[PDB]
Amino acid sequence: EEHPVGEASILATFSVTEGKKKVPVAGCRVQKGQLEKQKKFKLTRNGHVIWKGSLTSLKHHKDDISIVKTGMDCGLSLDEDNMEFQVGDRIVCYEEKQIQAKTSWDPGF
RNA sequence: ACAGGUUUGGUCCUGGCCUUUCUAUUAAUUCUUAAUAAAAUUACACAUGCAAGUAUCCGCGCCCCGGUGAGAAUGCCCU
RNA sequence: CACGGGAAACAGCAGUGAUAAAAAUUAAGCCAUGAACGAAAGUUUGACUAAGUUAUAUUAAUUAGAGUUGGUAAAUCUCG
RNA sequence: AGAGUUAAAUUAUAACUAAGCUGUAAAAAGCCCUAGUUAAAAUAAAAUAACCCACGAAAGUGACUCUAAUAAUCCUGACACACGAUAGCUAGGACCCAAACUGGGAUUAGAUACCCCACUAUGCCUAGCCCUAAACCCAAAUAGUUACAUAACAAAACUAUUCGCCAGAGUACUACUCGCAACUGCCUAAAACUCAAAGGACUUGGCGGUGCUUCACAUCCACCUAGAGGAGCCUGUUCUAUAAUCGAUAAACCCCGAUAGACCUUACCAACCCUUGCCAAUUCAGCCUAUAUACCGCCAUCUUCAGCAAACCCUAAAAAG
RNA sequence: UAGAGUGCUUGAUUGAAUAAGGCCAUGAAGCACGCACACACCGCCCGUCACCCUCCUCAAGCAUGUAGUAAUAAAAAUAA
RNA sequence: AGUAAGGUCAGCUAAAUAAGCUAUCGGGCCCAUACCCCGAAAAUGUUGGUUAUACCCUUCCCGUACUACCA
RNA sequence: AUGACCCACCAAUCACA
Ligand SMILES: *C(=O)[C@H](CCSC)NC=O
Ligand SMILES: [Mg+2]
Ligand SMILES: [Mg+2]
Ligand SMILES: [Mg+2]
Ligand SMILES: [Mg+2]
Ligand SMILES: [Mg+2]
Ligand SMILES: [Mg+2]
Ligand SMILES: [Mg+2]
Ligand SMILES: [Mg+2]
Ligand SMILES: [Mg+2]
Ligand SMILES: [Mg+2]
Ligand SMILES: [Mg+2]
Ligand SMILES: [Mg+2]
Ligand SMILES: [Mg+2]
Ligand SMILES: [Mg+2]
Ligand SMILES: [Mg+2]
Ligand SMILES: [Mg+2]
Ligand SMILES: [Mg+2]
Ligand SMILES: [Mg+2]
Ligand SMILES: [Mg+2]
Ligand SMILES: [Mg+2]
Ligand SMILES: [Mg+2]
Ligand SMILES: [Mg+2]
Ligand SMILES: [Mg+2]
Ligand SMILES: [Mg+2]
Ligand SMILES: [Mg+2]
Ligand SMILES: [Mg+2]
Ligand SMILES: [Mg+2]
Ligand SMILES: [Mg+2]
Ligand SMILES: [Mg+2]
Ligand SMILES: [Mg+2]
Ligand SMILES: [Mg+2]
Ligand SMILES: [Mg+2]
Ligand SMILES: [Mg+2]
Ligand SMILES: [Mg+2]
Ligand SMILES: [Mg+2]
Ligand SMILES: [Mg+2]
Ligand SMILES: [Mg+2]
Ligand SMILES: [Mg+2]
Ligand SMILES: [Mg+2]
Ligand SMILES: [Mg+2]
Ligand SMILES: [Mg+2]
Ligand SMILES: [Mg+2]
Ligand SMILES: [Mg+2]
Ligand SMILES: [Mg+2]
Ligand SMILES: [Mg+2]
Ligand SMILES: [Mg+2]
Ligand SMILES: [Mg+2]
Ligand SMILES: [Mg+2]
Ligand SMILES: [Mg+2]
Ligand SMILES: [Mg+2]
Ligand SMILES: [Mg+2]
Ligand SMILES: [Mg+2]
Ligand SMILES: [Mg+2]
Ligand SMILES: [Mg+2]
Ligand SMILES: [Mg+2]
Ligand SMILES: [Mg+2]
Repeated sequence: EEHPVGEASILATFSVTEGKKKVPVAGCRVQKGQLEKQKKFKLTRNGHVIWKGSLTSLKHHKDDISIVKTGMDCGLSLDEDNMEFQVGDRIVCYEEKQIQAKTSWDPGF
């Protein structure tokens, strides 16, 4: 079961040069909830879902921070280079909890 | 072995594999009756019954027969 | 090896679990041979004798089915 | 094995002279502190003789001189002993010239090659290792014979005494062991598994960017003439296109089946129609349906190529010639 | 062919140039030589890589099973 | 962000007749593919200005080596 | 420079009574 953790809207897109590699950076503002580094993420464009996966780098003001709270600005670089970050995109951080099912079989007796 | 098939476009040589014979176990398919012979997966575990007594007391018999091939290169033959 | 120790013994005849491709009777007699004991008549003996079971093999007849038919290697026709 | 020596080259290095020298099928790069001549140590390597066939156990040894020297009254014999080409390793010395590597230059689709230039390890000396070669004259040592006698090819066939080896092919000069100055090593040397062959020699073809001869007569080069390939048309292919045939489709198709399509032709497409439906008869006519890889008929092609083939005969065996 | 070609098949007219060489590249013949080819060079064939599968080996380690020698004492006696 | 060279065709390059090598398509060669040999199309980045010329200067884009700095 | 795989020789007549 996928239950939601946090949601953040992108604002500005940056190109940062580290180790001779241009890294697209999504500047984000966390609206409702929080974002955590280990959780799974999905990107949302005007109601569509563009991407599924985990960040490469979540970095906030020259510090790498595992958990950004609400109202916190956070830089986000994905591992997927094919992903395009626009000015108005939405981002949903979700966590997966495990539901343990019992037998669908009930013996008559 | 009285031999035969098979290397190659072909021939010779060399060289393996296989066929043909005979027996035993198992299996498949078939199966009428006798006789004789033989009876065999297992040194894994065993319900029950029987397998050692005789005899005027002592005594004498009681893995001898029977079982098995576990172990051991054990050993054969011979002093 | 067997003082000891694991532990509670069919590798006697039958049987039975397990196991394996592997499947004989939980049978009758001491009448004959052998063995034990007895001075002896005799008793005992799943040794054994006579039977039961089984195409495992031979033989005898009452029994016909299996395999094979391109070559080696006996033997074929029409369909699919 | 020692010690000593050096003729021909080559080079450091000067002296003149010249602007180039080097280098290839052809260039480039390199060098001009280069080249030619005249002078020259060291180092390394040993024309001719050798058309000889000697020495050594083998590996090996062919400039000159001297010293020392080539086991056994001579059968075979190891895993024991002592040696063992090149490469390679360690340490010290040498360095003319050659040269793995590497760097440049060409070449090429690429070229981590062949070709060009530079230069190194290394080739040399001393000392120690290493122990391998197509270490193959693929033919064991020692005595013999030339009798019997052809698988093939090759270097003719064999006896006796020995020793060493070999039991399909791969897997495999591999994996594991033991030993070894070897540590990417040598030696010794399996099995699972896979296959139904793997090998040896020959035969006739075909082929060969193999060599030597001889040619080409519209024929390859050399050469002559007129054209094609560019334009417009004509006509055929291929595609694409259509509801809308088929066949040819390297040489050996492409104004080809057609010396011939407006209807017909005609096989195609679309609508419609007809079911003993060309004929003397026939549970029969009819089919331009499939197969040209079942065929006959006609041909193309090698080809203006010279061979094919029956019947025989010959060959210490014959596939064939 | 009724008609349909710049096509085809035939007849005729005017009417040249060059070749007297070459074996280096192409091709042909003969002879040598080679062949791992024989569907016969449009032949055959080698290794990586890629896709699966089989089997051996080597593995830090882990399970289960597996046992030794050393000197002794023991031949001495009591009571009847 | 600054700096310096720069921008000629899809890629690199020459010059000022707008061209040559690869890429691309199309022909040819070959029994056939590939190499190879030809042919075609392919533009001086958009703004502005001139002149006997644009390879002069500017605007707005651009990129690149170099520095700084970027979540 | 290159050019899937696969291709081949293992059966006997006619005629007469
Ligand atoms: C990064 O540092 C962040 C910038 C994103 S806002 C566009 N601000 C704070 O963490
Ligand atoms: Mg063979
Ligand atoms: Mg054959
Ligand atoms: Mg044989
Ligand atoms: Mg049975
Ligand atoms: Mg016994
Ligand atoms: Mg033993
Ligand atoms: Mg015991
Ligand atoms: Mg029993
Ligand atoms: Mg007992
Ligand atoms: Mg049972
Ligand atoms: Mg049985
Ligand atoms: Mg039964
Ligand atoms: Mg009795
Ligand atoms: Mg009695
Ligand atoms: Mg009884
Ligand atoms: Mg010197
Ligand atoms: Mg030069
Ligand atoms: Mg000399
Ligand atoms: Mg001597
Ligand atoms: Mg000797
Ligand atoms: Mg040596
Ligand atoms: Mg050396
Ligand atoms: Mg040295
Ligand atoms: Mg040197
Ligand atoms: Mg040199
Ligand atoms: Mg080079
Ligand atoms: Mg010396
Ligand atoms: Mg030699
Ligand atoms: Mg040898
Ligand atoms: Mg010898
Ligand atoms: Mg043999
Ligand atoms: Mg083997
Ligand atoms: Mg070797
Ligand atoms: Mg080895
Ligand atoms: Mg071993
Ligand atoms: Mg001509
Ligand atoms: Mg004309
Ligand atoms: Mg023309
Ligand atoms: Mg034309
Ligand atoms: Mg057509
Ligand atoms: Mg047809
Ligand atoms: Mg056709
Ligand atoms: Mg043809
Ligand atoms: Mg018509
Ligand atoms: Mg009509
Ligand atoms: Mg029809
Ligand atoms: Mg034909
Ligand atoms: Mg003739
Ligand atoms: Mg002959
Ligand atoms: Mg003949
Ligand atoms: Mg006409
Ligand atoms: Mg040869
Ligand atoms: Mg052959
Ligand atoms: Mg070839
Ligand atoms: Mg290829
Ligand atoms: Mg082929």
